[PDB]
Amino acid sequence: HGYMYIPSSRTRLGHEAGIDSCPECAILEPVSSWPDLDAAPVGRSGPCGYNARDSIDYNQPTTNWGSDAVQSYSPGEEIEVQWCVDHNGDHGGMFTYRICQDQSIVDKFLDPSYLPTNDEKQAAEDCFDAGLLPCTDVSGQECGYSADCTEGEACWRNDWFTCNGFEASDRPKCQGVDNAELNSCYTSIAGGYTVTKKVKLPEYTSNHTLISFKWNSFQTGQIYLSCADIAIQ
Ligand SMILES: OC[C@H]1O[C@H](O[C@H]2[C@H](O)[C@@H](O)[C@@H](O)O[C@@H]2CO)[C@H](O)[C@@H](O)[C@@H]1O
Ligand SMILES: *[C@@H]1O[C@H](CO)[C@@H](O)[C@H](O)[C@H]1NC(C)=O
Ligand SMILES: [Zn+2]
Ligand SMILES: [Zn+2]
Ligand SMILES: [Zn+2]
Ligand SMILES: [Zn+2]
Ligand SMILES: [Zn+2]
Ligand SMILES: [Zn+2]
Ligand SMILES: [Zn+2]
Ligand SMILES: [Zn+2]
Repeated sequence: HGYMYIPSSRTRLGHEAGIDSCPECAILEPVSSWPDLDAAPVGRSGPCGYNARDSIDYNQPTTNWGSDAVQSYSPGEEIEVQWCVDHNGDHGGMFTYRICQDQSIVDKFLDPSYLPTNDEKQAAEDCFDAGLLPCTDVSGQECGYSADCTEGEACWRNDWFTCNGFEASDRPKCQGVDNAELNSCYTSIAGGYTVTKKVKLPEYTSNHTLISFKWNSFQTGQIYLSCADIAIQ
């Protein structure tokens, strides 16, 4: 249970606008989430997420999200990205952020009068995967391998970020990355913890595009997706 927090995702805005009672609940399941992190179809979840709790499809703007960029950045800027994990749903695993560099694809997700089909969601997901923002593009950022993976498996990749080990004595799981205080970010079930990293934005301009967060579980078959509206100018 988690969602993207900084920049402010559509899911965060759905919470703050009073629409989404459980932002951390928007989940892609059942799926195979491990060890192949990208094979599972995204279905109705798409790159922005679908929350079954209040029947919210974040792939479509509404009055409450998706209308405009929440934040503006520069091409190639190294930026803070943060997600929020619920205390009762800290799965460990691996996560990443992606930007699709095909504006015409993205445009179908920016139209309050249009809901992308599942096929359009998948074509967009493939563009996002091509646009993954590697951990290793940020000088000095330590980009390790998961304690839940072995070399030779499709999870053995340090373009994705990893949470800390599930079984670690000290600072386990995703909460252990920042070791922040409880309620450092909002979740509805048991309160949230921040999970913070840096990414290098692409050398690409847009007045309105998306960054999509993806978090895959290792111990259960579950993926969490969110997306934030951004500008790169
Ligand atoms: O407090 C009002 C809120 O209650 C329920 O949502 C809870 C949910 O039951 C918990 O599992 C967790 O997600 O916190 C939620 C927010 O309090 C109702 O389902 C919801 O409709 C209502 O707004
Ligand atoms: C953003 O919109 C302004 C006004 O139309 C325009 O001048 C500029 O080129 C646009 N930027 C991009 C990256 O398309
Ligand atoms: Zn969960
Ligand atoms: Zn709040
Ligand atoms: Zn794959
Ligand atoms: Zn600029
Ligand atoms: Zn605890
Ligand atoms: Zn295009
Ligand atoms: Zn294995
Ligand atoms: Zn086990």
